[PDB]
Amino acid sequence: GLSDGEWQQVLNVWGKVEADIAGHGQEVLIRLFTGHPETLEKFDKFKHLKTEAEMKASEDLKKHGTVVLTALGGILKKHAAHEAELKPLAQSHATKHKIPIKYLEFISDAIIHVLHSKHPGDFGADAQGAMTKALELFRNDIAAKYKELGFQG
Amino acid sequence: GLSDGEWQQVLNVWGKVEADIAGHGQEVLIRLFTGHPETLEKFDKFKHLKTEAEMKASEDLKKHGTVVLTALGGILKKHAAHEAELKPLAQSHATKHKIPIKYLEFISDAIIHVLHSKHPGDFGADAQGAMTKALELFRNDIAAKYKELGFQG
Ligand code: HEM
Ligand code: HEM
Ligand SMILES: [O]
Ligand SMILES: [O]
Repeated sequence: GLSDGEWQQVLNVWGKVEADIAGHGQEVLIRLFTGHPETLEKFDKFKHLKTEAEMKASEDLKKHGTVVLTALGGILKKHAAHEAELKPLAQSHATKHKIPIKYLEFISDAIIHVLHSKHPGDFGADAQGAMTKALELFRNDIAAKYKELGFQG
Repeated sequence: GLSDGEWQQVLNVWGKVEADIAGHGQEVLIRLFTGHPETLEKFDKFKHLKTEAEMKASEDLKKHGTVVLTALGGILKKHAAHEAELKPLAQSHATKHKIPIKYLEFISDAIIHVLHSKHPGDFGADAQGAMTKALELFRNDIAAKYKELGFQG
């Protein structure tokens, strides 16, 4: 996993990408296609482009570069933002409070119980399934941070 | 994993939690402490509160319930946001484009090289280490979605 400082380094450099996303995207795809030609064969749209000149001249390759780095920038930002809320909670619950994963399972079950009790008409079996899975992913995320911090949960 | 509709169900029910967060937080901790009395022993401020009545009268237990459901709500929303961008990418790249994880490693190499080439002043050894780890976590997240979809590589 990344520290807070490491995430800030990632977001700082992504700021530079966004100032010329089209140029960054083009250079990334040309570097990829030239180093690993089998990757170009996956693009039915582009595999006819032989020369670096033809790749640089392609409107669509340049537009696709922008699509790729736009999507990746959004994933990295949303990852960083989830980390910024998960990390402090995992830190206190591992090091200060020392809360076992089983206790996190108990409060997860309590939350599902209370939502079923307060919203019986709305919180049906499907919605309950959704919340059960989301709280399991939450517990797994905490457990992975516990491990990194060397707390046996 | 959760489907798109399942994530929306999680967000919808959290809106109902936030409409009476005091009541929800109280009832969650009461359900936890009454169902699993060993969990009360973790709370120096609360562990003397044995009955549901004593717990319901505690202004501090009610405030702590709100702190818990506020923290959890923020983490679920940030998780949903990351999933909303990761899921469609894993879906197309598994089912339509059929992109092996190794090819994601190749484009990750190209990204790091282009960032180092264009922005050496903002892409030192540490920052490069940070981006290498972030892109590996991205690949791992896609690989986990590939597995759910039963696509190997
Ligand atoms: C950082 C890594 C990557 C990102 C963020 C990314 C993102 C995207 C996005 C947003 C699209 C358009 C929407 C979609 O179909 O899902 C796309 C299309 C596509 N990607 Fe990727 N991609 C990545 C890596 C790769 C790699 C390594 C390959 C192949 C070697 C690949 C092959 C394709 C293909 C063939 C399409 C369809 C393009 C078209 O015909 O217009 N992707 N990608
Ligand atoms: C959804 C699960 C949980 C969430 C979101 C959560 C969140 C929080 C937050 C935000 C705090 C205050 C800030 C902090 O110290 O990190 C806190 C404190 C605490 N939590 Fe949790 N918590 C959870 C589960 C648990 C469980 C299951 C236990 C024990 C069985 C526990 C025990 C504590 C304790 C002892 C404190 C310190 C209380 C004080 O002295 O004021 N937590 N929790
Ligand atoms: O792509
Ligand atoms: O908590």
